[PDB]
Amino acid sequence: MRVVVIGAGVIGLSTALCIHERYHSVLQPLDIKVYADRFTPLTTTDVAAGLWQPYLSDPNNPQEADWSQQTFDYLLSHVHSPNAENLGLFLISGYNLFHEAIPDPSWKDTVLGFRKLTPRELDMFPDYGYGWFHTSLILEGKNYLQWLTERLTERGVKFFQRKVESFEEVAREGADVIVNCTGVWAGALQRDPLLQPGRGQIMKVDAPWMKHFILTHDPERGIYNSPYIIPGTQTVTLGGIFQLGNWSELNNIQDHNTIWEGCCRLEPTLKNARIIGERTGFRPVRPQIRLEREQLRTGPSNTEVIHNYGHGGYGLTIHWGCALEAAKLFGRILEEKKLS
Amino acid sequence: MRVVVIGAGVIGLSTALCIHERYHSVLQPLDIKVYADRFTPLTTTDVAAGLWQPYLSDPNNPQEADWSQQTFDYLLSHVHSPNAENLGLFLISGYNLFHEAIPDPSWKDTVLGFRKLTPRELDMFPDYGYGWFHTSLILEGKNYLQWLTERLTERGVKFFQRKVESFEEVAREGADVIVNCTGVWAGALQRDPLLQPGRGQIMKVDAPWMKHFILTHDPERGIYNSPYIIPGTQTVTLGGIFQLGNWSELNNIQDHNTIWEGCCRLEPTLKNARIIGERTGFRPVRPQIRLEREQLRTGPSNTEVIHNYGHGGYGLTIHWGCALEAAKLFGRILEEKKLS
Ligand SMILES: Cc1cc2nc3c(=O)[nH]c(=O)nc-3n(C[C@H](O)[C@H](O)[C@H](O)COP(=O)(O)OP(=O)(O)OC[C@H]3O[C@@H](n4cnc5c(N)ncnc54)[C@H](O)[C@@H]3O)c2cc1C
Ligand SMILES: Cc1cc2nc3c(=O)[nH]c(=O)nc-3n(C[C@H](O)[C@H](O)[C@H](O)COP(=O)(O)OP(=O)(O)OC[C@H]3O[C@@H](n4cnc5c(N)ncnc54)[C@H](O)[C@@H]3O)c2cc1C
Repeated sequence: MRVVVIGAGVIGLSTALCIHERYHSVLQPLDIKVYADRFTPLTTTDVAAGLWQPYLSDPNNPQEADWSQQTFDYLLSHVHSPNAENLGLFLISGYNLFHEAIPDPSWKDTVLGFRKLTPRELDMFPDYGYGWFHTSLILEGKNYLQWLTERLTERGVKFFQRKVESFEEVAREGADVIVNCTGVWAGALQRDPLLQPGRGQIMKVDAPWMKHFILTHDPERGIYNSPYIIPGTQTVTLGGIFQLGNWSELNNIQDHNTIWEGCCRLEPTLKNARIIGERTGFRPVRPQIRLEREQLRTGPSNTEVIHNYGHGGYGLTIHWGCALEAAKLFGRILEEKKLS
Repeated sequence: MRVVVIGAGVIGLSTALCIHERYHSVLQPLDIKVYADRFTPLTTTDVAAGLWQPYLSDPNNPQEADWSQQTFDYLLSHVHSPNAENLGLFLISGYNLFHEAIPDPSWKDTVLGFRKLTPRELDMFPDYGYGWFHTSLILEGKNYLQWLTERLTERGVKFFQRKVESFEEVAREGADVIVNCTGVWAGALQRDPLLQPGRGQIMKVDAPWMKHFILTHDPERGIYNSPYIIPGTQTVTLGGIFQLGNWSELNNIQDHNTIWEGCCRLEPTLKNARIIGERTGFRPVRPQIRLEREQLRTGPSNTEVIHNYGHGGYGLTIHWGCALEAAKLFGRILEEKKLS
């Protein structure tokens, strides 16, 4: 069975690894290749801080809540492992701040120690009257892509740098199954008017006294259009930009100033922090993830496709449950191939 | 009024600064000098990680609970200030772990967000069945001594390196008031059989993914004779040694191995952490702090003394309330000097 995974961000690499681990067998070996136009450190996944946190609103597809919890439980089970440093995986606590009262999120029982903030805690944040505290996990995107890449490479998965122009192009080279993990660019291989870029910009700063994340919200202005601060292993991410429809892969000074001034109002100690770097990326925004099989006609043959794209601002948070779901769909293909 | 403060750890410098700020006036200037045998980075204060946390047991003198709370409230009021980075001051959350249930500490309402740990949190710690989570503050000892030293120096307080052999020696040089802030060595200037060294040893390690403190307890073996892990700004402190009566200022390999093996059992990710440094210091253990006035006969004159020593494993935690108390005692001296 020749499988091609298109895409080498967290979704494509985790899906490739899950297909291999579940379905590369002694009596049915797979040949798996990854085709991608960009690899680490140059994907969207590489821009993400990697905090596990779904959106505040309930997902349109309720299975996505399961996939996020599966990812959390999976990662939590390994956070105290000696492997965790190579994954970029660690525990972190922090604040979610609101102007006024809001209902609890659906994921409040997935994270550890979820509670409302107390009055004395809220006194630390002059602009916010309500919020949460909990403990979650960070899975840093660059690190984890590097780790996934090493695991794939040691299992014989080969990687090729190319921009694919069509599913037919890949089918003509002999793929029996294509897994489409192309993030925000999926529309170029098959039009999808529900998929749009949600452009974000972040700054990385040296602020090693910051031991908590701090996410603020202004839901009417949209998720992530409010300051956020997320300590990583080496540096702290500052952000708070979400611009639907904007395809400019270029840091801009207006968004720089929005991020800096908003995060320094939130946390005045950041005025002393050295700015290390700045990045832009495109969240693959869709009303729900597209995670589903399709049969495509590709010249003289049909080809099986699994789509796995549209993970918005939560691709690291949900990737493992999606990758397991994609591998289940792959097993349905194999079961049907026996019954030819 | 000529004042000599003996001692340049956190107690002596904070007391000197509080006396200056409260009682150096236009119509009554003070001349304040600090005499010390060791200055930063070579004091006990420099060895301390600086987590605000009193002992678990209630203090013999209940005023000490007030002094600790005053210190916490003072520091918390400045933690989001642009001055905080120069003090070495930041917020941190973390765990206190026990084998079995224990009553809540008296300071549970001083810290932020105090709660019992949940079952799923306790599942992360195989050896512990009970514990707490809260948010506290770190005030790093070296940094804060440097900061106190700059504040004193800009106010004209002069520092002299010397070992003082007696209070009479200092009185003969013309001191009207001596403030005795000599930590564990106070017994050399006036015998105090209740004051003893509580020797500790720590290791500093590069583990920047550690965002929480983790303190374990085995109360029958004594406070701090159980593993602890405390992230600082740059490095993580590992410890867990408290040896009453031991005056050896020398890191030893047996205590090294106790610390390392106990902290790596607590947190297996530390097995990958690079060891940076190792230090020994002496906690000034006393059944209560000695914070009180004495009149001493010093040859032809009497001299006023304020004692401020005996702060055990909590000198950073309590220092500001003690320093304010010492300055109140200093004001009683001035009031009596008017009534000569
Ligand atoms: C500023 C920002 C912060 C974020 N923070 C977080 C966070 O803290 N937590 C969280 O859960 N998520 C976060 N996210 C979201 C997360 O980054 C995305 O959901 C996730 O990276 C999407 O992964 P992906 O693999 O689908 O896409 P990508 O990482 O973009 O990978 C897509 C791959 O497809 C390839 N490709 C596309 N089209 C073609 C083609 N035609 N031919 C060949 N290759 C092709 C690309 O080259 C690339 O290899 C953040 C995103 C942004 C922008
Ligand atoms: C391993 C360890 C970890 C700790 N962690 C923490 C923590 O996280 N939080 C917390 O609250 N506390 C902590 N502590 C406790 C804290 O370090 C002490 O309580 C505090 O430093 C005592 O301060 P001090 O100024 O009295 O003593 P010191 O810092 O020892 O200063 C005493 C001064 O007196 C001088 N001196 C003494 N005798 C003479 C003399 N005859 N002539 C001249 N000078 C003299 C010395 O040279 C020195 O300048 C820790 C202590 C240890 C050992």
